[PDB]
Amino acid sequence: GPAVGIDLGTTYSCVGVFQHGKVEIIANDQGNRTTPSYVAFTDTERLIGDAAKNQVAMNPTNTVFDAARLIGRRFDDAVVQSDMKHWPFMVVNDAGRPKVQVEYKGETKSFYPEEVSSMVLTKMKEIAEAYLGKTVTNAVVTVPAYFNDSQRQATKDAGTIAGLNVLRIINEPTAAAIAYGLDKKVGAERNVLIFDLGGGTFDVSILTIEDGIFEVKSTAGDTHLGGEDFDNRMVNHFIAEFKRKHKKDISENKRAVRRLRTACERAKRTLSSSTQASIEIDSLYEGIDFYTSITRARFEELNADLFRGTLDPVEKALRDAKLDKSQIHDIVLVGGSTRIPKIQKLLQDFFNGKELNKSINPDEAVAYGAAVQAAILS
Ligand SMILES: Nc1ncnc2c1ncn2[C@@H]1O[C@H](COP(=O)(O)OP(=O)(O)OP(=O)(O)O)[C@@H](O)[C@H]1O
Ligand SMILES: [Cl-]
Ligand SMILES: [Cl-]
Ligand SMILES: [K+]
Ligand SMILES: [K+]
Ligand SMILES: [K+]
Ligand SMILES: [Mg+2]
Repeated sequence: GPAVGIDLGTTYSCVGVFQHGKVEIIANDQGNRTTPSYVAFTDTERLIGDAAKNQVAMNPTNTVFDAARLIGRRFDDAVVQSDMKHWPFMVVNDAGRPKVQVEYKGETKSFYPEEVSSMVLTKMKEIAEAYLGKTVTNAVVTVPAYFNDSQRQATKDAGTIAGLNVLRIINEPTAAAIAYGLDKKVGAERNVLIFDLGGGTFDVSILTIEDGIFEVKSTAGDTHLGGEDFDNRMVNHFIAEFKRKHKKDISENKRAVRRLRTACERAKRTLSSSTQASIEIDSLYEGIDFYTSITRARFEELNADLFRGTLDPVEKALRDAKLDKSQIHDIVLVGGSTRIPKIQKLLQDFFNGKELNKSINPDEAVAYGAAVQAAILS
């Protein structure tokens, strides 16, 4: 092709390409190495990635995300029925299959989850093409290890619709392991633990690798735990702060809340590198500017329980895998949330000081591995 590797995440997608023995994680038109898994529909256009997320606050009903949560599932699924209650966009039943319903150019339209995902994949494909200066056709697309045959099929279909020849659908933890060369043959089998904390889901996977062959020993986690939840904690904290400082509640102003959330998400990323972050919002509510800051210590306290809770699925995974902590040869960090220092501390302490594989940006590790595998399969 060269063939590319694409990580189609619930919240962000990432694309990489293996060239000259090196993986290049490709930045998009805005210079971002990951792109929001968002698609928006308006009176005049269809927006994807950054363009879509940048307007979610003003067009909540027609801005779609979380397609990964619906992909390959049935409308009558308990989780689909539960998820629908929290999404601002509509989900309808088409002969037992879920479809997102939106308004586009003044008309009601509906798209299958794979159609929405194909739009995101198209964006990733174009991002790669802009970088390579060549047409990209072949690709390896990743999925969570617990995905079933239908969810994998629908994911492959999204690729095909986007014009990609999906060489293979591989598990996210396996892709992460490959990124670190943990698939190389060293004689005996090795047990690897993948700790994946993304924007919306937490996945712990224990893999056993031997002769380049992977075996998913066990999986654990929480499909509703991620960076988004950490943002929510900060949002509530600041809503309370604004109320104290202005005797005004912004909670019911959907937009004001979203703008605060975006500011919180950005502050959070900064706290992974510095011990303090500033938040300065203009015209947050009724023309009132909100200039404040938050410390890393404060951020950690607001999320203490959630952070500490990530260890439970780790213990469960080990138990189900019938392995003690000491039997894990490597710990791989995946997902943007694992960049949080407190999370790294908790996991390392749990593993009695064992070092964490974290040299590859956690939110890029999956695409990195997928790119390596795509090259191999080309
Ligand atoms: N430096 C950072 N510190 C803390 N959190 C970060 C940092 N960079 C990114 N994040 C968070 O990482 C999350 C996105 O992670 P990732 O890119 O792995 O998502 P994803 O694969 O779509 O995840 P999932 O499928 O779980 O939603 C967001 O919540 C984002 O705020
Ligand atoms: Cl772009
Ligand atoms: Cl601690
Ligand atoms: K991702
Ligand atoms: K995840
Ligand atoms: K997941
Ligand atoms: Mg992910």
